[PDB]
Amino acid sequence: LRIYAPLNAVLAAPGLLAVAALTIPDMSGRSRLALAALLAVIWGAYLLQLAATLLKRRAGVVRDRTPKIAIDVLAVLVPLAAFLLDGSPDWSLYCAVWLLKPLRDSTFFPVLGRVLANEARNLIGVTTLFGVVLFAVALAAYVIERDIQPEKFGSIPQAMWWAVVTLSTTGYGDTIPQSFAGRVLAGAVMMSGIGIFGLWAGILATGFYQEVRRGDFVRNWQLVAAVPLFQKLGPAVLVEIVRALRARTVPAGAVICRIGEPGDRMFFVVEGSVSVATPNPVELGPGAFFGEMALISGEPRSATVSAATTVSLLSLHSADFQMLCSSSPEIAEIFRKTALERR
Amino acid sequence: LRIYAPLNAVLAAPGLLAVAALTIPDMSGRSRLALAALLAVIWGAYLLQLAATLLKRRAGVVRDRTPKIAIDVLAVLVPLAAFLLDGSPDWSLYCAVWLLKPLRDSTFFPVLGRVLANEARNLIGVTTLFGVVLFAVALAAYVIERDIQPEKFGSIPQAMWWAVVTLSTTGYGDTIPQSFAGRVLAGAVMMSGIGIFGLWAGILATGFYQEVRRGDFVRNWQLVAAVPLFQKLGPAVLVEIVRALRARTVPAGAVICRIGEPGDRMFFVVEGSVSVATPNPVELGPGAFFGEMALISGEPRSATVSAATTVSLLSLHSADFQMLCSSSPEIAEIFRKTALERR
Amino acid sequence: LRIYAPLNAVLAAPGLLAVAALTIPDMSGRSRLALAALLAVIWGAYLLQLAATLLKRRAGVVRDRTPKIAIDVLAVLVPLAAFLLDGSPDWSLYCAVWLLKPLRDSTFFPVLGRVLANEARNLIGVTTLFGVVLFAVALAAYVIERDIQPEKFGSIPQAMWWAVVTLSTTGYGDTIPQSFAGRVLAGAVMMSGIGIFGLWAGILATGFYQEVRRGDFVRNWQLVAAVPLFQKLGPAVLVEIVRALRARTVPAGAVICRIGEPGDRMFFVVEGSVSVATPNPVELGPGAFFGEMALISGEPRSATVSAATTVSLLSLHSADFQMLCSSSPEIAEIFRKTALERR
Amino acid sequence: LRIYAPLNAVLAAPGLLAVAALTIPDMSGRSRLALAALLAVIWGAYLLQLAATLLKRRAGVVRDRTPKIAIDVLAVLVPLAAFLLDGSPDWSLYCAVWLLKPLRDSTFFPVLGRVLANEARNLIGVTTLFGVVLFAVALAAYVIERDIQPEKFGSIPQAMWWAVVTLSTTGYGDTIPQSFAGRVLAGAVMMSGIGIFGLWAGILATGFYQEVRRGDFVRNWQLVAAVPLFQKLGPAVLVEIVRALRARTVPAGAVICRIGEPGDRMFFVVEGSVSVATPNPVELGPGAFFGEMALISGEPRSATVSAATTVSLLSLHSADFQMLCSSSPEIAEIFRKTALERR
Ligand SMILES: [K+]
Ligand SMILES: [K+]
Repeated sequence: LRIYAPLNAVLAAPGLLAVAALTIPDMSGRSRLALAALLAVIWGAYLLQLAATLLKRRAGVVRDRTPKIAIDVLAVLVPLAAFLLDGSPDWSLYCAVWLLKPLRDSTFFPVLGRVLANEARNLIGVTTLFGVVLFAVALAAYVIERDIQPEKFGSIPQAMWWAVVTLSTTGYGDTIPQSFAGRVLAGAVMMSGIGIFGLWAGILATGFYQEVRRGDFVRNWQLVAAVPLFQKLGPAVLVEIVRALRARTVPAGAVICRIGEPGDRMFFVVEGSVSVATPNPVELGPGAFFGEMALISGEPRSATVSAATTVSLLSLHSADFQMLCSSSPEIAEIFRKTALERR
Repeated sequence: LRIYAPLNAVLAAPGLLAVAALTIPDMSGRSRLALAALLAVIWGAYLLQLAATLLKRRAGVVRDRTPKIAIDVLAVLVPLAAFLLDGSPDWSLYCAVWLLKPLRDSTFFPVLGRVLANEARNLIGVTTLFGVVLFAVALAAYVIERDIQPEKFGSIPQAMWWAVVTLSTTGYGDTIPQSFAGRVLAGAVMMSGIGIFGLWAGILATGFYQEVRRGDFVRNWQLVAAVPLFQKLGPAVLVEIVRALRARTVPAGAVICRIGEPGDRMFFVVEGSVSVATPNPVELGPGAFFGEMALISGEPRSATVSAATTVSLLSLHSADFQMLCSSSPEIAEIFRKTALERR
Repeated sequence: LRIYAPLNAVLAAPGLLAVAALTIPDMSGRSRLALAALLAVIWGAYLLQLAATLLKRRAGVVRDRTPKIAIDVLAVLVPLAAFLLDGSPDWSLYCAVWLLKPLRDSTFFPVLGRVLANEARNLIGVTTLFGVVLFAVALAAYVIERDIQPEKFGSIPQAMWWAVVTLSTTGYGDTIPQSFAGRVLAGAVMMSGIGIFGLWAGILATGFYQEVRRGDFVRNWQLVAAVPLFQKLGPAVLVEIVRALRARTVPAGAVICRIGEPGDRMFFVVEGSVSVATPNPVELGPGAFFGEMALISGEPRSATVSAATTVSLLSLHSADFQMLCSSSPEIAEIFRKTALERR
Repeated sequence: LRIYAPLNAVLAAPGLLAVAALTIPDMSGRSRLALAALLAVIWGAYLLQLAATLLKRRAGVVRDRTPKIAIDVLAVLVPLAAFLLDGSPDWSLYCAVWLLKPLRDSTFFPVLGRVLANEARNLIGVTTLFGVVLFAVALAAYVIERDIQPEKFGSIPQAMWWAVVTLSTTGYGDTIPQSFAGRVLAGAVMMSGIGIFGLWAGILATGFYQEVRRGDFVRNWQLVAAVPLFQKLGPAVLVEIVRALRARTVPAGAVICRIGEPGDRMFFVVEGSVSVATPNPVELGPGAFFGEMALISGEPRSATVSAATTVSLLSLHSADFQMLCSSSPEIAEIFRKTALERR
C-alpha cells in the first residue's frame, strides 16, 4: 500500500492531463474558458515553488541541483512565454512541458547519462547500422515496382515509407508487392526483422540492471548501516545481501503485513516506527527487525504490523536469511528469541 | 505425462469456454435455452463448493486463505446477482468471472504482489514516462496535418489513435502522413518504439525470475529436507543445488522415465512411490533416489520407472550430480552400488 | 567455414522446397508432371533409408532411438498413403511431412521435452491466463459498438478477430473504435500488450539457456576428457570452464584460423587432426592444443592452421586461459614453450 | 561529452546521406547536376585514402587487416565501375556501398564471425525450423479459403504473403479469414507468434554479451596493466573487476565530471592527462586515479575534472571500489590521503 506517501507526485498528474482536454477543436465557450484559466493558476503554483528554490540556496543536510534546476526553469518559463507572447488560442501547446517533471522522480535519467556514457562506442554503432538497413531496403523496393506503380513506388521517400511500415512490424496494408521477386525479398526483410527487433530491447536490458544496482550504495550501504546487525558480515558477504535487499516507504496507519498474511521474509526498519498487533503492542524503531518469527518457524505474519508513520523498510528473503543465520549462529539465536518476544 | 494429476484444473475449463458459445447473437431456440440452463447448474456446483469452504474453518495440516476467499466469493455471488436481478437475456456476461479461478492455481499473483511491492518506485515511473511519450506524439502529429485532413487529423483524439496504432507496432493502414516532415518524424517515432517495446518485456523478466526462485523455500528447502542425503551439504552448497532442483507430480501407472529413454539425470522421490521395471521390481519411497546408474555409467534409463501412484520428484543435472559426488566420495560410492542394486 | 561437413543436412533441403513449387494452381502440363514424379523418387530414397534402419538394430558405438524412429516412420508412410489412396492431383500436401526431418538435427526438441517437462506447472498457467484476457477483450469490445456497426461488431467472433489483430500488435486497419470509451479502452489494451508481449519471449529464455547448458556433459565433460590437461583442474573449476568451452567440426582442407588472422583464443583438438602452415608443418592429434602462442604473446594466428580432415575443436577465451595459467604455472610454462615449437 | 573525439566517423555520415537526396525522380536541373558531381569528389577522397593504404604496408605500434582491406576495396571500386560503365543517370545506386564503412567502426562484425562461429550448429537449426512453420501456415491457409476467394487465396504464394503479414505481427488488413475454422486456426498462429517473435531476440542476447566481454582483454587486461594499483589483486579478483571496468576517450578542453556534479565512482587514467579545477591545479597522467574523494567521503565531484587533451579513462563503481579497499587497506589509506591532496 502506497496512498499519501508521495505528496508531490500525486498532485502534478491531474494538471498534466488538463493540457489534453483543452487541445480539442470546436469546443464550447463555457468549458474552454474555465480550463484555459486553470493552466494560468497551475503555472502560478509552480511559479511560487520556483521562487522558493531560486531564492533559497539551503537544503538542510545533503543535496545537489545543477541539471535539475534547469528542468524546473524550462517548465515555468515556457508557459509564461506563451501567455505573454501569445494572445492567441493555441498557447496551450506550451503547457505540455510539465511532462518533464516525471523525469525528476525516477532513478533512470541520472543513471542513463552514465549508461549512455560508458557503453556508447558500441550503442551508437548499432543505431547507425540500423540507418543503413533502412536505406538499403528503400533502394531495393524502389527498383522492382517503379514501372507498375508510379503512384505508390514513384519515389524513394514513398518506398522508405513502406519500409517504415514493414521494419517495426506495424504494417498499414495500403501498399504490397504484386511481383514474385518482391514477395521473396520480403521474406529476407521479414528475417531482418530479427536483428531490428532485438535492438529495441538490448538497450533497456543494461539501463535497468544498472538502475537497480545503484540503489545499492544508498539503500544497501548507507541504509543497511542503520542495522547494527550487518556490522559482523564480511565485505564479500554484504554485496550478495546488498543486491538482494529492497526498499519502500509505507505510509502511516497502513498495514505492512496483514495478520495471518503469509510471511516468507522479514522486514528491517531504517526510518520511522512500526506497531505490532499483538498481546503487548510493540513499537519498533530504526535498526529493528520483525517477521523473523515467520522465517524461524515458517508461519505467516505474527501480528499485523502496521507502520505507525511513514517508515522505510528493508526485506530479507528466506534463502538470504538462512545465509545470515548460518554465518552467525548467535544472531540466529537472537532472532528465534526476539521472535518469541513478538508473539 | 500429466493426465489426471490435477483433478480441479481439468473440470473448470469446459465451463469457462461455454460462456463464449452462449454469447453469440441470432442463435436458435433449441440450443440457446439448454446452454443457458447449464450455467445455472455450473453455478450451483460452485455454490456447493463455497458452502463447504464458508462453513468449514478446518483444513488438514497448514493453510492460509484471506486474499483467496474473496476471489471465490466474487466468482459465485456475481452469477447469482445476474440470475435474480436479470430476467433479461444478457445475463451471460456475469458468468465471465470464472476467469478469476485460474489466478488461484498459479504461483504468479501472490509473488506479483511482492514484485510490484518492492520495485514500483521505478516501475510506475517508467509507465508514467510512457503516458507522456504518447501525449507528445499526439500533439506533434496534430500540428502538421490539421489543414489537409480536417476529417482524419481534425482533433487530438484522432491523432492519439494514430499514435496507438504506430506505438505498439500494430498499424491499421487507414491513416498515413502525406508530408515530408511527417514521415521524417515517423522516423523518430520508429526509433522511439525501441524504448517502448522494451517496457513490455523488462517487467516480466523480474517477475518470472522471482516466481521460480520462490519455489526454493518450499520445494528446495522443505522438500529437500525429505532426502537425508542433503544433510551433509553446506548452506552455501545448498543454494546452488536449490536453484537447480525442479519439481513435478507424476500420476499413478504412468511412466516417469521410459526404459531405454536417455538418462542424463536422476530423480529423487519426496512423496509417493515408484516402481522399477527390472529383474527385481523395486519400490522406492520418499527420500529415495533412482537413475543414478544412468549418471555413474552415463547410460539411458535402467528400467522403466513408473510411478505406482501420484509421486513428487526432484531431479539433479549431470553437472550438479558431479558436484554432489565430488563433495562426498562416500555418497558417490553409495550411488554406484545402489545403481548396481537397481540393475 | 562449414561446407561438406554435414552431408545429410545439405541433401534434404532441396527436396523440402520442391513441395511448394508443385502446389501452385494453373501450372502447365510439361513442368507439373516432372516435379510430381520427383517426389515419388525422393520418397523412394527415404524408403531405402528406412529399410536400412528398420532392418538394422546395429549402430556400433552407442545409440538410442525410440522417439526418433517414430518420426522417420510417419515421414515415409504418409507420402505412400497419399500415392496409393490418391490418384488425384492434390496428394502433394502429404509430402509436407519432410519438415519433421529438421527436428532430428537440432538440440532443442529432446531438451524441450524436458524444458516443458519440469517447468509447466507455471508455463501452462500463464498461457491459460492469456486465453482469459483474450476472452475479456472480446466481451468489452462487443458491448460498446454493437448498435453502430451490426455488420462489423455484430458478433463476439467478429470482436474476437479485432482482438487477434490488436493483441499480437499485427493490426489490419479495417476495424477501429469510433466511440470515446472505445479509444480509452484501447489505451488499457495497448498497455495489456506488455504482459502479452513478454510471453512470447520469456519461454525461449529458459529453453535456449538449458539447450546450451546440456552440451556440457557430452562436449564439456566427455569431450574435455580427451584433453589430459583438464585432469589437474578441480570439479568446481571445471564447471566455469565447461560453460565457457564451445564446439564445432571443421571439414578437411579448410582453414580454422587463417594465418595472421587475429588470434585471441586457442583451439583444442578432440577428434581429427590439423596442420600448421609453418617452417616445420606440424600435425596435431586429439588432446593437442594450438594458438596458445597467440595468447602468451598476444599475437594473431601463428600459422595458418587448417584441418587436414574433419576435426572437432574446443576453444578457450583469453579470460579463461589466464585462469588456466594461474591455476597451473607449470602448465602455463608448457604452453609458452609449445608455442615456441609451433613458431 | 563526445564532439571531435572521432574525426573519421563524423565526416563520412553526410556523404552517406547524400546518396538518398540524389535518388529522387523528377528533380530540377540545377540541383541534380551539383549533387551528382559531389559523389565523384567524395569518391575521389576515398580513392586518395585507398592509395595511402594500398601503398603503405606499415602502421606504427601493432595492426592487422586482411578482412578489412577487402571492404575498403569494394567500397571504392564499385562507384568507379558505375562512373565508367554507366554514363546513364541511375549510377547513384552504386554509391550505396559506403554503408559498409560503419561496419568497420564497430565491435560486432569480427566478434559475430565468432558468435556465429561457435553457436551456429543450434542457430541455423532454429531458423530452418522457422522456414518450415511458415510453409505449414501457407498450406493450411490455402486449403480452407480457396473456393470463396479464388482471387485472394488463389495460390500458395498469395497465402504465403498473408503469413508474412501475420507472422511478424505487421498485418496489412487487406486479407482476413471469413470462415470459423480460419479464425480458430489464427488463434494457434497468434500463439505461434510466441516462438517466432522470441527468435528475433535470442540471437542478439549472446552476441552483445560476448561483444562487451571482449573489451576485457584489451581494455580490462591492458588497461589494467597501465594502473600499477591492479598488480596486488589476484587473477580471480581481476575478472570480476574486469567485467565491471568500462571505457571512453573524453576529448580535450571538455569536462569529465562537472564540479559538484554527483560523484559515485572514480576514474582512472590510462592515456592522456586531466586537469583538476582546484586550489592547486593538478594534472594527472597515466596510471593515476581521481574522484576517490567522492567515494571515501561520498561527496560529489571534488573539482571540475577536465581532460586537457584526448584521454582514455576507466571507472570503478562504489560497490567495486569497496572491494578494492577491503582487499588492500593500505591502498584504501592511499586513496583517502590522495583524495585530501586533490582537495
Ligand atoms: K502490425
Ligand atoms: K494494417
